[PDB]
This record gives sequence, structure tokens and C-alpha cells, in this order.
Amino acid sequence: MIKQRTLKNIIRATGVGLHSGEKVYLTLKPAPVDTGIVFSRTDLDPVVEIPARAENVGETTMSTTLVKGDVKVDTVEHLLSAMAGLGIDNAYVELSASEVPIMDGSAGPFVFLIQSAGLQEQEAAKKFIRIKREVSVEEGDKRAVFVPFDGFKVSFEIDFDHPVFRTQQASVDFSSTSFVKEVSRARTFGFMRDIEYLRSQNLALGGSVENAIVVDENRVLNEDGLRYEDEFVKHKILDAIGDLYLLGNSLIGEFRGFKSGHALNNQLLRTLIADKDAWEVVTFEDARTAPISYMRP
Ligand SMILES: Cc1cc(C#Cc2ccc(CN3CCOCC3)cc2)ccc1C(=O)NC[C@H]1C[C@@H](NC(=O)[C@@H]2C[C@H](F)CN2)CN1C(=O)C1CC1
Ligand SMILES: [Zn+2]
Repeated sequence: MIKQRTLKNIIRATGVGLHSGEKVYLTLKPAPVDTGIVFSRTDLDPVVEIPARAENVGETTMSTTLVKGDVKVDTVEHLLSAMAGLGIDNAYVELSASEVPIMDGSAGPFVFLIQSAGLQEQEAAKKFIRIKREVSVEEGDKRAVFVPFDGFKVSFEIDFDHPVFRTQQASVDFSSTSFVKEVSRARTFGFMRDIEYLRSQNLALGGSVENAIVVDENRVLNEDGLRYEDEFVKHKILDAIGDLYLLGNSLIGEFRGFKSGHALNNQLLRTLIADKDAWEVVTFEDARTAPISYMRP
């Protein structure tokens, strides 16, 4: 059967919050069967734990935030993206501050740290949300859709009226294309005028060319350029994969975004969860006949 997984070993990492500019210590801990992903603010007494679930999403403007009372965890989507892509079911994520560290702007450092520690298969069936009906949400020119699909896949389109925008569409079937190789290294990005404005509103305090593609009116200012010709849309897919993991189970289906972001992705999640006719929970007694597959642990 397809079994739940956690970490084989605890993983420690250090970085800065994109928005806060704060130094943060991250610890990823193994977790029991059916824990899910749970963020832990260990700088607080008592410790505040927020399950990484749709119902615990806050503001959503700058990034994906988990909230419980007046406590938040900012910018969860790249780490959730990394765990989603390695099929981690159960893990405690401990943080010494309000924000997940941005690392290089991509999921790559998180996927490396996780795969170094290795995965542990657990004696319990992995549960899948299978998309049964199309579920779409729109607002203005943005749209986000679930479509039934015997596998897992993400299609995304963006349309910046900007000299840098290279391919603005991409589609990845993750049963036949490597999340690790093709998506995980895709870095977040910021336009210079936006960055200047957010800096002035005491936002983007951790930002640098070390953790973001910085774009002026014409070009990438990052000296060493891009990791993929289509890095911007690839990063949009990475963000979506992170947000999709707030469903609390792995997806069998296809996601399609058209200029979508954290707010519309969240509306899609709530709309899916609410329309119980559109999805079922499945398990797989036989991996060999399953529509999705996983790397050896
Ligand atoms: C990445 C970033 C970086 C900086 C920054 C910065 C910065 C600040 C200062 C410097 C220069 N300094 C650094 C210190 O040394 C001196 C020079 C460089 C960069 C400031 C803002 C952002 C930003 O929010 N970009 C949003 C981008 C990325 C994407 N979304 C994501 O990826 C989601 C959200 C979050 F982003 C992580 N997941 C969708 N998207 C957009 O559609 C934008 C057009 C709206
Ligand atoms: Zn991102």
C-alpha cells in the first residue's frame, strides 16, 4: 500500500524572513501518523502550534500566513511546496520567529535538507483527495481551477506587460517530470518599483539578490541571471503546490492558474472542501496500479 511518510531524522536550518528581515532558526521534526504538517512558534511561552490547513490561513496579501489568535507564521508556501513535492505527510516545523526563512527564494534548500535526513515510511495508508468534478473560481481576470486527472499536475499562466516576459505558461505532470529538477530551484521575484515601495512600508526587509530575482524596467539585475528560461511561471507553480498542501491530504487531479495568487488559490481550496460532490478521499492498497507514485524514501 502507499504509506504515510515523515522525516527519518530532525533537520536544522537558519535564514532570514523575506518580510520581517529577522534571523530565524528552523527545525523540521518527524511526526506520528495522521499529524499532518504543524508549524510551531517555539519563541513563545507557551509554544503555539498551527496546523498547515486551509481553515488556519490569514491575510494572504504578501504570502501564505497561518494564524491562531494574534499569533502568525508568515511565508509557509515554499517549505510546504518542498514537503508536498517529496510526499511528506507528517512533520513538526519549529520556528524561532514569526516567518519561515526565505533561503535562496526557492524550495531547493528545503528539498535538499529533507532528502539528506531521508524519509521514514509509517504503518498507515496515505490518504489522497481525488478531484471528481471540475471546481473553478474567478475574480476579475484571475482564475484557478481543479480538473479531474489520473495523476498530479499543475498548469500556470502569468501575463506581465514587461520586457522580461520569456515563457509565461508552463504545465508539469509530476508523475513523469521531476518536481526536484524542474520546479524546486525556481526562485521568487520582485520588480524594483514594488520593492522600493514595500521597503518604505517596512516590508521586504530580508529581501536580496541572494533570495530573489530582482527585475527593473528591462532585465534581471541578479548577476548570474535565471535558473530556468521560464523561472517566473515555474515559481508560480511552486507557490501553488505549497498552497495545495493546505488541503491536508495529497491531491489526485490537475490545478490550472491564470494570473492566480495566494488569495484566489485559498478561495479554490475552500470551494473544493465545501463541494463534497467534487472530491473523495482514496487510499491505495497497491502502489503498482496507483495514478501517482513516490521516490524511494
Ligand atoms: C519575492 C519578493 C522579493 C522582494 C524583495 C526584495 C529585495 C529588497 C532589497 C534588495 C536590494 N538590497 C538587498 C540588501 O542589500 C542591499 C540591496 C533586493 C531585493 C520584494 C517582494 C517580493 C514579492 O512579494 N514578490 C511577489 C512576486 C513573486 C510571486 N510570489 C511569491 O513568490 C510568493 C510571495 C512571496 F514572495 C513568496 N511566495 C508572485 N509575485 C508577484 O506577482 C509580484 C508582482 C506582484
Ligand atoms: Zn513564492
